[PDB]
Amino acid sequence: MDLAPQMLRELQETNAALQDVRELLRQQVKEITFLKNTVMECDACG
Amino acid sequence: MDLAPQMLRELQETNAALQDVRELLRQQVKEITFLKNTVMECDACG
Amino acid sequence: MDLAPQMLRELQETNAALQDVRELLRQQVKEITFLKNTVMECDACG
Amino acid sequence: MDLAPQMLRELQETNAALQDVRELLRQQVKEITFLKNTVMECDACG
Amino acid sequence: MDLAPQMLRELQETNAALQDVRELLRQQVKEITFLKNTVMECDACG
Ligand SMILES: [Cl-]
Repeated sequence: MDLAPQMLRELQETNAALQDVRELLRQQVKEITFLKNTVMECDACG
Repeated sequence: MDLAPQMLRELQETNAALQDVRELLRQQVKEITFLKNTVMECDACG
Repeated sequence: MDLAPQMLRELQETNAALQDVRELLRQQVKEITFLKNTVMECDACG
Repeated sequence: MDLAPQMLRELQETNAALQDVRELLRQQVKEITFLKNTVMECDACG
Repeated sequence: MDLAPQMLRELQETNAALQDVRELLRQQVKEITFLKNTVMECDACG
């Protein structure tokens, strides 16, 4: 009653924030996999 | 009257995102664990 | 249909998902700390 | 019902926390990228 | 009369959980940054 539109707005914000977190992690996972491969192929390692 | 339908939609969307986040983190820890093991076996380190 | 109960269900699913996220992060921190300590003892390093 | 005010307060805290998380992840992606770029120009690797 | 008390409970638990995740992420950034420098001063890199 009356603040319901306020609650919905906060829900949309959380949703947007999660979208970001998600693109951030997909970017992170790709960099981490890059690191992995590279150390995996490091001469000095044997 | 109420915005239940809209709030539920946002909620469903949040959950879908979270499910992808949990899957991304699961994969990330795996890669990190693979990286860890590699380094431990890295000849130049000891 | 009255949507209250469905909303409550999504929230509980959010919580479950977040409890998984916390445990993943928790394990993740432990692996990266281990990796760090490992690199600190990498003889080819400094 | 009479719990709405407090529900909004919890929803707002969630968003504030989420923004912190987003901010920390963005910096994080930055540090991992620097790490990556360092492995690349690391004479003893590839 | 409603499901609010139960809804409030879930919301409160989401927040408690996010608190841990941001705390965990804060600790992780710190480890990573340290790893970053350590690698930055690794003799074997050139
Ligand atoms: Cl992370």
